[PDB]
Amino acid sequence: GAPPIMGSSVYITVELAIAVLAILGNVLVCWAVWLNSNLQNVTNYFVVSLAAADIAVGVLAIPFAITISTGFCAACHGCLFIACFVLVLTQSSIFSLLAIAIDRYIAIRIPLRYNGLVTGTRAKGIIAICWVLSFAIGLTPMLGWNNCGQPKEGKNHSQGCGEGQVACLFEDVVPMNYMVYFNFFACVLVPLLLMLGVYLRIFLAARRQLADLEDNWETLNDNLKVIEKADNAAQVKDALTKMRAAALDAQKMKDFRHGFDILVGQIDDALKLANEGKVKEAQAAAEQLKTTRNAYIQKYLERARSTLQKEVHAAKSLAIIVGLFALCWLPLHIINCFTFFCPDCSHAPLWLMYLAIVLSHTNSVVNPFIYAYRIREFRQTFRKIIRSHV
Ligand SMILES: CC(C)CCC[C@@H](C)[C@H]1CC[C@H]2[C@@H]3CC=C4C[C@@H](O)CC[C@]4(C)[C@H]3CC[C@]12C
Ligand SMILES: CC(C)CCC[C@@H](C)[C@H]1CC[C@H]2[C@@H]3CC=C4C[C@@H](O)CC[C@]4(C)[C@H]3CC[C@]12C
Ligand SMILES: CC(C)CCC[C@@H](C)[C@H]1CC[C@H]2[C@@H]3CC=C4C[C@@H](O)CC[C@]4(C)[C@H]3CC[C@]12C
Ligand SMILES: Nc1nc(NCCc2ccc(O)cc2)nc2nc(-c3ccco3)nn12
Ligand SMILES: CCCCCCCCC/C=C/CCCCCC(=O)OC[C@@H](O)CO
Ligand SMILES: CCCCCCCCC/C=C/CCCCCC(=O)OC[C@@H](O)CO
Ligand SMILES: CCCCCCCCC/C=C/CCCCCC(=O)OC[C@H](O)CO
Ligand SMILES: CCCCCCCCC/C=C\CCCCCC(=O)OC[C@@H](O)CO
Ligand SMILES: CCCCCCCCC/C=C\CCCCCC(=O)OC[C@@H](O)CO
Ligand SMILES: CCCCCCCCC/C=C\CCCCCC(=O)OC[C@@H](O)CO
Ligand SMILES: CCCCCCCCC/C=C\CCCCCC(=O)OC[C@@H](O)CO
Ligand SMILES: CCCCCCCCC/C=C\CCCCCC(=O)OC[C@@H](O)CO
Ligand code: NA
Repeated sequence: GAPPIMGSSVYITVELAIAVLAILGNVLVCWAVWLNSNLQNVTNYFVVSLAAADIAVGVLAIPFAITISTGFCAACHGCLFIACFVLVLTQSSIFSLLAIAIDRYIAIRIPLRYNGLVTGTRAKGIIAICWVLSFAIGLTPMLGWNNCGQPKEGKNHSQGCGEGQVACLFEDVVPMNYMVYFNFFACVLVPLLLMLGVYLRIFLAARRQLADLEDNWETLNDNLKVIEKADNAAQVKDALTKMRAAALDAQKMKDFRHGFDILVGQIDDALKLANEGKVKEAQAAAEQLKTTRNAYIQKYLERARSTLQKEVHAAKSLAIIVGLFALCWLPLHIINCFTFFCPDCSHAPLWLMYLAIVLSHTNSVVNPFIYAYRIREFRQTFRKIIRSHV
């Protein structure tokens, strides 16, 4: 078998290339938010926390991955920290992603209460607590859920380790039942299934609210034709009461409230001539609603449609970032399951283990590109930053 150093050199060179890109791209995300007040909403504070975690992957997690790949002699508990510190950063990324899903769900479901409920100070508090839980969760093995009490005395005497030390290797010190049940199933897979369900409810809601609009818009228009072609005062009365209720459930910013007070006011005039029995004077009064609909109502339809379509396109960009996290991290998780559940399977080869590790660390590079390709405000700020400074 070849000198371990040769394949070892490839792995290191690759891991360092990844760390450079992780730092640069996510530093540029942070610079952008710092610089552009349009980017300084509550959602993007979570985006920033996510970015700071991806920077820390290049600054610390990747240097740790290189170290533990050597099996150098180390005191067990210090070896656990080198091995698990990435689990803290990964857990903080999940919390951050989960908070974004909820933040956007609160914006689609209750737009009118969003600003008083999701504030910057509350977000700061959430981010501060999620980082505290991430250290707790990601370093649980250090509290005694570890194989430190079972040292591999073959490996440790070969390496020449001393009194208290172990050959520092991930699968030798981190119990695989912590990795599968606690880290994967509970702390990664369940949160990602939640985010899946949140983003589903976001899209149903926007799809619901949209059809409610288009369905309110035809209620307004259809009932016009009823009036136009009626012959007794009563058909008009029945047709008008439907628009009125439709015009207020749509109503459910002083130009918008003047437009609908022109509209309902007209409806309430045609409803009075109808109730009085004047049939033609009610059809002609109800024809004055065309002027209001062309001047005011169509314009709330098109504007209410844009904001909903813009929320959908925005939640789709954020759903992609949750997909890439999963795409990138599931291989390393799925191999742990095989190692743990299939004792009669051969262990996955070394080359695949470090290919799945390298894959997991590339997730720290992709988010900056997603923002740039999918978010105008981020792309335009990236260009200003680059164009000017470099
Ligand atoms: C503030 C940031 C940037 C720097 C953090 C310092 C890091 C690199 C320090 C903090 C604790 C340190 C570890 C603590 C204990 C041990 C056990 C010893 O037998 C080998 C070294 C080892 C494994 C250390 C490696 C370096 C280490 C991980
Ligand atoms: C993107 C995510 C969701 C999909 C990743 C699935 C990958 C990691 C799967 C697909 C096929 C799998 C392999 C299939 C069979 C074996 C042989 C066994 O003796 C060791 C594990 C090993 C080598 C598996 C490891 C995990 C594996 C490589
Ligand atoms: C699709 C993703 C997002 C969720 C499901 C991922 C995990 C939990 C699933 C996907 C495929 C599964 C593996 C498929 C095959 C086997 C071989 C068997 O002898 C032991 C269990 C084991 C190793 C399974 C463990 C759980 C597993 C790794
Ligand atoms: N199973 C595993 N191994 C390693 N590194 C050890 C690679 C190895 C594997 C086998 C061997 O004989 C010698 C070394 N890092 C690992 N990281 C993870 C992981 C991190 C987050 C989720 O899973 N799993 N994981
Ligand atoms: C945040 C600002 C920038 C921080 C930059 C430095 C961060 C630390 C990066 C490196 C960490 C790797 C730790 C290596 C430990 C190696 C070690 O113990 O070597 C000696 C070993 O032989 C003990 O037997
Ligand atoms: C779209 C999903 C694709 C997965 C994500 C990217 C790649 C992740 C890492 C691994 C993927 C598949 C690896 C297949 C080959 C594994 C292999 O060589 O098995 C060796 C086997 O003989 C061990 O006994
Ligand atoms: C998923 C988003 C877009 C990025 C795609 C993933 C790219 C990551 C794949 C990287 C491949 C190079 C792998 C590392 C080189 C070292 C290696 O494979 O094995 C090193 C060993 O010691 C060999 O036994
Ligand atoms: C190893 C540590 C990782 C690197 C640090 C990553 C943080 C990225 C910093 C980018 C933006 C947030 C900090 C704002 C700094 C403001 C500054 O430098 O000048 C002040 C001026 O721009 C204010 O008008
Ligand atoms: C022993 C290794 C070093 C230990 C100390 C490293 C501390 C953890 C490293 C990673 C991330 C630090 C957390 C920073 C979060 C900053 C953040 O996003 O704040 C700004 C955000 O709230 C927007 O307003
Ligand atoms: C700009 C952010 C700062 C990045 C971190 C600066 C310091 C670390 C630089 C990069 C990689 C560390 C590589 C060495 C890790 C392993 C090591 O030193 O020894 C392991 C083993 O051979 C000991 O016997
Ligand atoms: C998806 C939400 C539920 C929790 C997270 C995912 C876990 C369930 C999905 C698939 C598989 C995990 C359950 C164990 C399957 C393997 C098993 O039976 O082990 C075989 C046994 O003979 C080994 O001792
Ligand atoms: C969006 C990402 C999610 C995509 C789906 C992820 C889950 C896919 C799981 C991948 C493979 C499971 C099937 C492989 C079975 C291997 C097997 O039976 O090996 C036989 C054993 O004797 C090897 O020695
Ligand atoms: Na991450």
